[PDB]
Amino acid sequence: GFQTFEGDLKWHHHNITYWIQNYSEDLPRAVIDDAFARAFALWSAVTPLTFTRVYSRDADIVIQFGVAEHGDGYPFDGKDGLLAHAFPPGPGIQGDAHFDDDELWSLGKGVGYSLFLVAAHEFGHALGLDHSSVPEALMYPMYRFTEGPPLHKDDVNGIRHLYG
Ligand SMILES: CC(C)ON(CC(=O)NO)S(=O)(=O)c1ccc(-c2ccccc2)cc1
Ligand SMILES: [Ca+2]
Ligand SMILES: [Ca+2]
Ligand SMILES: [Ca+2]
Ligand SMILES: [Zn+2]
Ligand SMILES: [Zn+2]
Repeated sequence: GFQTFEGDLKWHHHNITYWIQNYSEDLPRAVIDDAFARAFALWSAVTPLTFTRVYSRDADIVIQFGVAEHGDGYPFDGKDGLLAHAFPPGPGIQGDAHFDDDELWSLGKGVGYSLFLVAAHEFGHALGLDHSSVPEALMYPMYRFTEGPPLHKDDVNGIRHLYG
């Protein structure tokens, strides 16, 4: 099921930093900060990594909301289709996570895509996980809203392969 990028790219330090460069107007700023914090929390529990929010361009994981072509040669596409993308660990753009703000970001059952759930998937990519072929798993490449615990055995096995 689980996959890794073709060098098995991974962080080589334990104290990962992240910077929320900008915000969507879809949700209050404090709701967005907490959504991202909760998504890191899923991953910190199961690895030796910690995640510390910083306010610097030197952060490992830089998080941005953007539309269409937005500075990395991999353009977004308006509403629906692509929701977000992230790059495997390494310097600069690597490890960064981008969210399509042409999408409607929400939490809970209803309109839009759960920022928490999408961020959890994207942060998986930013730690080194590729897509899983196990349909029950967070890294399986289909968004489904759920209230249940996001991590699957396959996700934890994968992240253990990289940091365990
Ligand atoms: C299918 C793939 C070509 O496209 N994705 C880009 C990507 O890989 N982002 O990581 S996506 O934006 O549509 C997408 C699809 C599913 C999810 C996802 C899956 C499970 C839970 C939450 C989100 C996130 C983005
Ligand atoms: Ca980075
Ligand atoms: Ca889109
Ligand atoms: Ca939006
Ligand atoms: Zn991008
Ligand atoms: Zn993905």
